[PDB]
Amino acid sequence: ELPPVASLKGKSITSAEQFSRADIYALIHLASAMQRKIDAGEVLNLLQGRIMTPLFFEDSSRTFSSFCAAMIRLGGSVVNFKVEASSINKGETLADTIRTLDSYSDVLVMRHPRQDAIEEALSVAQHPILNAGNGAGEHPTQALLDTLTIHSELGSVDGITIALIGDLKMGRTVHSLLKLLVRNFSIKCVFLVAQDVLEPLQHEIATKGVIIHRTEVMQKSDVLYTTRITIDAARMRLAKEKMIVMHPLPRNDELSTTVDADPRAAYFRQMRYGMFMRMAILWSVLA
Amino acid sequence: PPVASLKGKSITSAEQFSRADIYALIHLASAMQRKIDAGEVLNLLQGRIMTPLFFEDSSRTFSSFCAAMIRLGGSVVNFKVGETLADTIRTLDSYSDVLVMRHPRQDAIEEALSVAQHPILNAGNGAGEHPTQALLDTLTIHSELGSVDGITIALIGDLKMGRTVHSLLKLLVRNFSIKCVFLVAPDALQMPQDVLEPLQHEIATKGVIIHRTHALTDEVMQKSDVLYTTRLTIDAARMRLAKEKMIVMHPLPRNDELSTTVDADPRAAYFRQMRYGMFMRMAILWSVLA
Amino acid sequence: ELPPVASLKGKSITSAEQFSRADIYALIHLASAMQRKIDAGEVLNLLQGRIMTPLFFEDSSRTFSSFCAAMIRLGGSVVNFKVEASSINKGETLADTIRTLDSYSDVLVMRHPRQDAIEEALSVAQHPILNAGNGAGEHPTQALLDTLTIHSELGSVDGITIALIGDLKMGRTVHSLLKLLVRNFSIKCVFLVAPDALQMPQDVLEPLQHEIATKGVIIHRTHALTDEVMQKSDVLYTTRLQADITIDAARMRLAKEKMIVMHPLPRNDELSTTVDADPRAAYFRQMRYGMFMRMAILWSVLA
Repeated sequence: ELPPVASLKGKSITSAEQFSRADIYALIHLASAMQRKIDAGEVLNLLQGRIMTPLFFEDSSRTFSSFCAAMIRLGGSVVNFKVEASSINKGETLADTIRTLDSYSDVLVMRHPRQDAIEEALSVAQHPILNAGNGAGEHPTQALLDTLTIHSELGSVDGITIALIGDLKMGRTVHSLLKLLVRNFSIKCVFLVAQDVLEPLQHEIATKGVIIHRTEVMQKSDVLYTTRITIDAARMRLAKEKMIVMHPLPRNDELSTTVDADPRAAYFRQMRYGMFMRMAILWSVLA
Repeated sequence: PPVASLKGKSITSAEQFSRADIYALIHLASAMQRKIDAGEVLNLLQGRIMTPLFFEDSSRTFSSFCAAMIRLGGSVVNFKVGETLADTIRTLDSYSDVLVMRHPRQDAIEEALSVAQHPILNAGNGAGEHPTQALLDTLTIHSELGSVDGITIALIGDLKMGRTVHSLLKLLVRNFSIKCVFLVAPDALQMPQDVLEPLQHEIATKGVIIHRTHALTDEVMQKSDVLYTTRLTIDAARMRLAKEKMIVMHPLPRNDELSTTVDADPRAAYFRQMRYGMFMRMAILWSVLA
Repeated sequence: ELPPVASLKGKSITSAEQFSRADIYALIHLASAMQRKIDAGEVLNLLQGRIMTPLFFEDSSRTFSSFCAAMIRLGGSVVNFKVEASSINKGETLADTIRTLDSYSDVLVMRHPRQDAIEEALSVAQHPILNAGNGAGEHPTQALLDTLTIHSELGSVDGITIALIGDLKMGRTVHSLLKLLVRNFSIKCVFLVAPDALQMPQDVLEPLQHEIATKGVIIHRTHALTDEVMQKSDVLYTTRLQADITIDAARMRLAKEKMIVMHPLPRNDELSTTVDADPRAAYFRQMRYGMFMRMAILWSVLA
């Protein structure tokens, strides 16, 4: 019914590159099985007596709350550790902070801007660590929920035309999304609406025959993915019938509130797919 | 049994409740009290999530709502408060079963309602209302005094900005036959007209007596079944004027207006009032999410 | 199983002085039994429906988190009151705050930088309060879990030689630990390692004087970690400044084979990371013992 993904058991998750196609599909179907059960109004006790602790050294609305609700809806609990009210103010090191939370918890959810910080944490923690985002563009559960969103709303990820839109120079998190999409699925076409990112993919781009075009988008795209070239109701008049608009959030003026009523606006539903994908992930790690 | 009338509703105003609704809530609160005090566990809302969305500070309101959800077997996702209020609401709405919102602007409850898919419980909208505070106040009166109709109540303090007294006056005038209401306040902090005017017809019809005073007269002390003071003096000296069968209430927090000298008086119901509050909110939350 | 320690039923915990040796061993053994159950994977429901509210007016990592984790693993719940986001900002007194959380809660866990704030709290609270640290006064539950650590790691507390190291003046953990050990056990020798400015206060040492004399406990002050201290001590218990008293790998060459290094934590440079791979390094394991001791305590208070 809710079979854990075996390959993730006990694994720390820090990068989307750690997943095969087969993991990605298994997580998608597990998250869908989670949605069915939860929207039926039924309880899960799968992680009763298990603790997640968040270590957020940066702010998060979405990701922090999503992670907590996921754990709770699996029947688990959350220790509300706050970095700003911690013994870090008395000089405690990052390594000592990890060992501390590791003495009480079953899983840690870490958000820290620096990649070598999550790495130092991995070298001292006995329990799994899940990366909730860093400045290197590693946000693996965002990449997976985005992919679940496309799959669920359109029926499939293979075959799609997708526009990536916004800060695609310094937006390291979408560079990861592209890589997951390109390595695991058969994308028809990418638009980059605005070197080191596309080069590692050139092979699969050629092998799989993925058409690329930097910048017409409105008419051809199955997915308009934007980040904080404005999308509004007027521009949506040119979009196709079966398509979606996505945004990891938060947004500024690049995505008008005039889109919010459009049934193709998928960026609020996107957050709820996030809860279910994170349920799929937590259960799989801790089963 | 959950109060059916509240099922899946948001709670924004004292005005939405019938007399039957209130008593149903009360009888439900009192059953919950008895089971909690007998050590009975209630697993009524397992796997439901409340998110408190507090843009102003709170000790009671925040904590009672969290405590009430927990005592119903429910859970709480804490959320620390650049992005719009509507976008924030949708975010919390994407994982919660119920939102508890307190916000300094009066009309923000209404804006949140306009984008929220799940029920929102108004926990203070500016100078407007505090609905669940009025329900728990009335539960306090019923439990401590044994009846609500026929009481003489003094509402003391800042009646102008006090959301609690706005809601409490509204709840008692519409659904009960109170005998007398003292409004005890200096002219500039008196109960506004936008609260009193709409109640005029009910006051007239039920023969409610309304007296305004600028200070806590001996008459007020000597005739009230309930002294409900609010923040911006009652002390043990003044409590010597109180009747034997009566209570002192205050929604809290207090400063000087309610002295610590009163605290040990059997009639000081304002601490028990917080606990009635927890049981009332259990009744509310269960009713909404049944 | 896991019968509660009856003597703690309904009791606030303010001081290491309030316990008997029987209470101490019962708590230690209960915590060990909790550890076996949790590590076997059992899901406890002993405190289903019960609430702890943390009330921390100072920073914390271990004490806050272990108490929350202890309550959870007992099947209990936590209300996350934040002092910074509270009605204390609108004029509310400590006493009214206590009465507020007391109206909803089964147990309060209180840390406050004022030494007598805990007495004020107890004066108005109907429900139990556990002292998680009162200024430079005490940290009673730390002393309990430290003693569980010693017992579990060494197998005995009577007859040990223990060095208390660092800032003994302001160190609330060593205040509680010294009182707990001296009153209830037959300690052979206590080394008090600290420069004169930071030595163990007389308001701790003087009350224990009779007991030390009757039990023949040897008390020896030093300024540094001398060869003697290193060679004789079964426990090295070191603290942070709230002197050559630093423990590192090279200093550990003088340590005996059967001994442990402890630190209540957080640490600064007084306890080098070069010690961390040493099997005698017990200060991480000490945190996990702390969670199990707080489970023993919370259960015994609330059963």
